[PDB]
Amino acid sequence: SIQAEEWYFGKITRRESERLLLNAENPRGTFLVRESETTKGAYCLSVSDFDNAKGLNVKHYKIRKLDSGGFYITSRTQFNSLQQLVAYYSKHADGLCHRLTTVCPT
Repeated sequence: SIQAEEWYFGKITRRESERLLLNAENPRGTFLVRESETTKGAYCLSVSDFDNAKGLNVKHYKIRKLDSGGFYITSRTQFNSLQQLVAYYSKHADGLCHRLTTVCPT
C-alpha cells in the first residue's frame, strides 16, 4: 500500500510540499511523495537540496506508473513498486538533486 508509507503525503499541493521542505533543519535529500497537480495518476517526488549558490531549495520529479506496471522517473530505470523506486533513489543520486535521506517532518 503506497498510502500508509510514512513518506507518502498524498494530496498536497506543490506549494505545500515546498512549505514543508524549506525548513532550515532539513538536510539535503529530505523528501516526500505526493499526488501530481498536473498529471492524473502520477506522483511527484519533492526533495530538499542546499548549496552555497542557492541555499535551501526544492526540486520536484514526476513519477509515472504504466498500465504495463512499472514505476519510473526516467523510462530507462523502472521499478516494480513505488517503494523499490524510493528504495533505489535513497542509494543512488543519478539525476536527482540529492540521494533520498530523511522523510520530511510534518
